Amino acid sequence: MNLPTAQEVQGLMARYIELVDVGDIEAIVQMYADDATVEDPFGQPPIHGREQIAAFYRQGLGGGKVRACLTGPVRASHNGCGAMPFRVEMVWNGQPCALDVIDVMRFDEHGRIQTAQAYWSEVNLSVR
Amino acid sequence: MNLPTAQEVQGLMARYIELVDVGDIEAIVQMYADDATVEDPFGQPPIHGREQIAAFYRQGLGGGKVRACLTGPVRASHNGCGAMPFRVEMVWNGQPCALDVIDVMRFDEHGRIQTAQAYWSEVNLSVR
Repeated sequence: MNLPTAQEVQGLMARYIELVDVGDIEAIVQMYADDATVEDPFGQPPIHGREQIAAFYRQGLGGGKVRACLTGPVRASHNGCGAMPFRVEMVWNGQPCALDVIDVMRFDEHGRIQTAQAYWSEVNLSVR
Repeated sequence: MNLPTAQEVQGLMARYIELVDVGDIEAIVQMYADDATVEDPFGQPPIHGREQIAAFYRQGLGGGKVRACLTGPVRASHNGCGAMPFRVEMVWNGQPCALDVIDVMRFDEHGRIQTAQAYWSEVNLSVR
């Protein structure tokens, strides 16, 4: 793939959510370029590179029971970027929780994620 | 106000949508700092400053019948930023249209919008 088209960004972002939802860590890491950054939550310092990104996703998804689903359409650009709204379900002390998130991503000229920025704060959490 | 808190970002972003929805242009322009930028759609060159921003909103809302509403919660940060999903209804040739959008905004230390980035592409449009 080259720089993704708006159509392709929709596909890729949607794919990312599918991989979070099944909790496939190596497949998630494979979406990222070599030396990609992740800011999650946006406002924290970026993590760098596929090893740090893998560790991050292990700390998040290595329970195996997280679920994630789009809660509206991917909004894509013509310059290989997009933003999407989703909800993550997690169990955080035998208590179900939900977190509402918006990811902004920028893709490189090979279709890998170059930057990911996950917008959310503690009030987007619902312990329920 | 100072740099907005996550709570305050929610309020401000929500307010912005309310002002779009009633089509109040001077109130929208007053939310922006002096020398704020707007990228709408993200991928296009930024417009600069309160006069260009006013002209932009006039070209968008000076029919008076556009409507806008959040389609999920504002996701806020602890560094005066947030992102929100919304839908804009417009009539574009006597034909109702809807556009799905995600705005990312960064606020300054006075609570004014410093940058606004509106993520959307033509496939987020529905002529219906």
